[PDB]
Amino acid sequence: TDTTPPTITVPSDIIAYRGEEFEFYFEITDDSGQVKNIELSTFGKPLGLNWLEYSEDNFNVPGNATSDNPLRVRVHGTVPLNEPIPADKNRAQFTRTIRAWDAAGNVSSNITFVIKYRAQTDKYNPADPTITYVDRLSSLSPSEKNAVEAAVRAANPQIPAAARITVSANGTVTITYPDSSTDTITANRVVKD
Amino acid sequence: RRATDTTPPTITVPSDIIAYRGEEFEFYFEITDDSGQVKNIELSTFGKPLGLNWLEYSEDNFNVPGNATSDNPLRVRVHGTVPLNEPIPADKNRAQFTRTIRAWDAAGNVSSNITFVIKYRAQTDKYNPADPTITYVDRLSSLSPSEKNAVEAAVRAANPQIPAAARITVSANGTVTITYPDSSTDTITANRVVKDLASSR
Ligand SMILES: CC(=O)N[C@@H]1[C@@H](O)[C@H](O[C@@H]2O[C@H](CO)[C@H](O)[C@H](O[C@]3(C(=O)O)C[C@H](O)[C@@H](NC(C)=O)[C@H]([C@H](O)[C@H](O)CO)O3)[C@H]2O)[C@@H](CO)O[C@H]1O
Ligand SMILES: [Ca+2]
Ligand SMILES: [Ca+2]
Ligand SMILES: [Ca+2]
Ligand SMILES: [Ca+2]
Ligand SMILES: [Ca+2]
Ligand SMILES: [Ca+2]
Ligand SMILES: [Ca+2]
Repeated sequence: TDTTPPTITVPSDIIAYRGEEFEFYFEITDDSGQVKNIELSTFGKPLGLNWLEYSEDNFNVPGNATSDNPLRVRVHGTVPLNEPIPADKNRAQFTRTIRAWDAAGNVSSNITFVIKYRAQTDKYNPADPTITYVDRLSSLSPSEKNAVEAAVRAANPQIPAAARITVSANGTVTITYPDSSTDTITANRVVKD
Repeated sequence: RRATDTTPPTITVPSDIIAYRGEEFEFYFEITDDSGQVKNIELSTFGKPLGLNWLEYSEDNFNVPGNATSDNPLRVRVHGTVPLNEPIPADKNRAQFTRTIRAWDAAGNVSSNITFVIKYRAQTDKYNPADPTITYVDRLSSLSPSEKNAVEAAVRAANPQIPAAARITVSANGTVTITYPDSSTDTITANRVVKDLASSR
């Protein structure tokens, strides 16, 4: 007779960037080999994360949750592009809980997991462009600005196509990501006389 | 038959030479001589130095018999690029250089200097941007980075004739600036560039 609830392993470093789909897995095991269902909540209260979704593939099937082959629950979602980021990054997160139960109805305690979220510039780190030679380092021409932007773009296919690259009069590059966070490339990585 | 050539060459000048800063241009002088041969030319400022180091011409076929007949005149190709930064005064018509040309035949006769005028203008005078296909945006007063990219691409697509070296910028409200290589500009007002997505869907 099964009187023992499932056990749940959560990922330690769920880090999501605004506006960009994330995914992670829960792993659930039960001594019976079978997990019936799970529930995501805020310590038992409503989850309150309508942009998060998880798959219920293979729920409630014998053998779906053994020590060797745990039930691997795919969770995905997109933190809103305009999600405010608190000044203290330790509060830029969502703390939530998961519980799970077996076919006998033994329910686990609430297990904590944390979704940290960050501005897109915390993900992206622009690579060096090929240097653009300019006539005046203090007053780039329109052609030179075009060349700088093209070189930054060619070096950074990994940056969203939707980010906008601007170039100031002295060759300083600003990259503005879709979520309005930014990176800067100092002119000395960009232009030479 | 007169014993000697005493008649200098005759030069025809182009009447409407118009150059845009930063863009190569060319024009032709046509020269004939009663002997059929023109030895060389001089471009000057009424006999003083030309003072236009960006003006060039080929001496191909100079001083060859038969190079300068009525049926087959000497065609002198003059070409160059007015500097990107050449100053254009408040009166755009003052943006011109009046210079002189003369030519020698092979008998020592040199024509008297005649004038020609190189007018030069800003590039925005040459280029007239077509309006882009409308970009639909969420906030007319604050375009997103992808909306500014989209506007720029639309302006670029609607204007293949504009130079690739022109830089297209987009303001917060979708006002477009096209800055040509010589830093002259054209503007497209926001109401011809962007429209609110919700109002229009
Ligand atoms: C008799 C004789 O040989 N005298 C010439 C004298 O005529 C000449 O003065 C120039 O004359 C021409 C007309 O034939 C023009 O009026 C010149 O003015 C301009 C020009 O068209 O070249 C006006 C123009 O606005 C100016 N451009 C700019 C950008 O400012 C130019 C410019 O000052 C010079 O051409 C660049 O050197 O001038 C007028 O000056 C003079 C020399 O030009 O030579 C005498 O012997
Ligand atoms: Ca159990
Ligand atoms: Ca399995
Ligand atoms: Ca960054
Ligand atoms: Ca980082
Ligand atoms: Ca651009
Ligand atoms: Ca002659
Ligand atoms: Ca124009």
